[PDB]
Amino acid sequence: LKNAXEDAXAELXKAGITSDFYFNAINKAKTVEEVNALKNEILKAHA
Repeated sequence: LKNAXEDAXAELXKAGITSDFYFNAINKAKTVEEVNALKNEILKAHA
């Protein structure tokens, strides 16, 4: 059910990101909207 953590996790694993700020933002993100926003932004930026 709550896969939006491991999705945003594995995707940023695949994208090759290891930046502490975005990791903190992603894991601190309590709402999935933030997760989608952060992930889609940085993923598109590192696609």
